[PDB]
Amino acid sequence: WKEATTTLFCASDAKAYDTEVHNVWATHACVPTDPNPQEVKLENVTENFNMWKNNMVEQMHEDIISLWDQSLKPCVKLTGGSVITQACPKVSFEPIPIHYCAPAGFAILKCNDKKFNGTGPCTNVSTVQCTHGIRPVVSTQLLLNGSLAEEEIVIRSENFTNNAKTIIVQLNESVVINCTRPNNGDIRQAHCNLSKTQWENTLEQIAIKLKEQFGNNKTIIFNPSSGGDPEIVTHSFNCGGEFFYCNSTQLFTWNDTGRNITLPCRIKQIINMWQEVGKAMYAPPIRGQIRCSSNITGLLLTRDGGNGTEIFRPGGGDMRDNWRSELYKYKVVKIE
Ligand SMILES: *[C@@H]1O[C@H](CO)[C@@H](O)[C@H](O)[C@H]1NC(C)=O
Ligand SMILES: *[C@@H]1O[C@H](CO)[C@@H](O)[C@H](O)[C@H]1NC(C)=O
Ligand SMILES: *[C@@H]1O[C@H](CO)[C@@H](O)[C@H](O)[C@H]1NC(C)=O
Ligand SMILES: *[C@@H]1O[C@H](CO)[C@@H](O)[C@H](O)[C@H]1NC(C)=O
Ligand SMILES: *[C@@H]1O[C@H](CO)[C@@H](O)[C@H](O)[C@H]1NC(C)=O
Ligand SMILES: *[C@@H]1O[C@H](CO)[C@@H](O)[C@H](O)[C@H]1NC(C)=O
Ligand SMILES: *[C@@H]1O[C@H](CO)[C@@H](O)[C@H](O)[C@H]1NC(C)=O
Ligand SMILES: *[C@@H]1O[C@H](CO)[C@@H](O)[C@H](O)[C@H]1NC(C)=O
Ligand SMILES: *[C@@H]1O[C@H](CO)[C@@H](O)[C@H](O)[C@H]1NC(C)=O
Repeated sequence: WKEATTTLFCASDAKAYDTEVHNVWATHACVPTDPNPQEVKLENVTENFNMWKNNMVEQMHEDIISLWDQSLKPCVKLTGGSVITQACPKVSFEPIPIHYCAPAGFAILKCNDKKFNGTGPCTNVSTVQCTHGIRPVVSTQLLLNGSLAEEEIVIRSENFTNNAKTIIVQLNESVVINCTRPNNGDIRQAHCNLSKTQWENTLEQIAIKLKEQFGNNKTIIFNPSSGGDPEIVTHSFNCGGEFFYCNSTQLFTWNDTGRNITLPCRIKQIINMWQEVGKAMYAPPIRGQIRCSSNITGLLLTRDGGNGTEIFRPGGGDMRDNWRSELYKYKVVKIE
């Protein structure tokens, strides 16, 4: 079998009666999943995997972009010199698991190694028809509603010596963060709550995996975002069709030397688009309480670099990194 680039088709459990945009897009661009997927483990076979050059990350990415271009209609969209204005009605926004599968003559390989670091060989390979349900969660600094690692915290980078490369952290235990726009004074003011002690344990367990990649003479320190667009400066995401911008300063101030962490949040109308370079405008925040509990299953940090003391700051920006943390243990091959 050889790795080829084909036209994938997505599968989903989308209800036709649900008017939530993901359920509507998936009842249009996807197919009903198979209740009994046949995963066949390959005997005595070792294959090469590369998550950093996977095509499925691309086709998924374009599908999410095409999804958003039909789902979240902005009032004003501004790209390089051109202006796009249209109706901007608020909708139901709750990401549904999207399964990706291979066409006829093709199959999907799956690495089952418990320590797989992203690139290299694999001794435990199987062949499934469709990938697992990947919730297309668009967020920064922290990954959400994703798939946890089976064993330990498997940090992954394209080049660890390269400080410009994003290290995608995959947790083995999740932390639940509850974000809330109180009903009520300020319709843009919101917040999020998570366990303070549960969070300091993650920063500690991660700082051990970081001493296994850069040396045990290193002192791991976590600092906030350096600068840039608020999308990567704060923990930006989308809860209830609203774009939250949670200041994660308290999340990224740590050293090895209350009980709840409350992140000050802000519902913003103007968004720096991730699909392409530009800006988008949406209607003012809706009425009532906007709230959704999420599971922090992964991270997106970076390294400063440039001796002894290693500083790590929250990253993000490229939503392909979001897909890779789910589409790493996979590849498309052509069966003869
Ligand atoms: C993968 O190989 C076998 C299952 O096929 C298993 O015994 C072994 O522990 C796995 N490898 C790792 C990384 O543990
Ligand atoms: C969870 O991760 C911790 C270290 O971060 C590890 O010690 C533990 O074995 C993991 N739990 C399981 C059951 O994978
Ligand atoms: C890894 O990153 C370093 C620093 O950017 C670079 O000099 C080196 O060429 C890279 N190594 C690889 C894998 O080519
Ligand atoms: C988050 O809300 C969940 C229910 O969704 C609850 O179990 C938990 O106590 C809340 N956590 C925090 C830190 O508020
Ligand atoms: C690094 O580890 C070696 C191991 O013996 C130790 O001698 C040395 O003091 C350490 N150096 C630093 C930079 O901490
Ligand atoms: C949020 O972070 C900003 C700087 O990024 C800081 O000035 C502010 O004090 C933080 N808010 C709170 C209440 O922690
Ligand atoms: C580092 O650790 C000390 C003691 O826990 C704490 O008071 C201080 O705020 C921390 N500051 C950093 C991140 O250097
Ligand atoms: C995670 O999933 C839950 C349940 O669908 C949802 O309420 C929440 O908004 C999701 N989080 C994000 C940021 O997509
Ligand atoms: C968090 O999400 C997982 C699967 O994504 C789900 O099983 C679980 O019920 C959710 N909440 C928690 C922390 O149990």
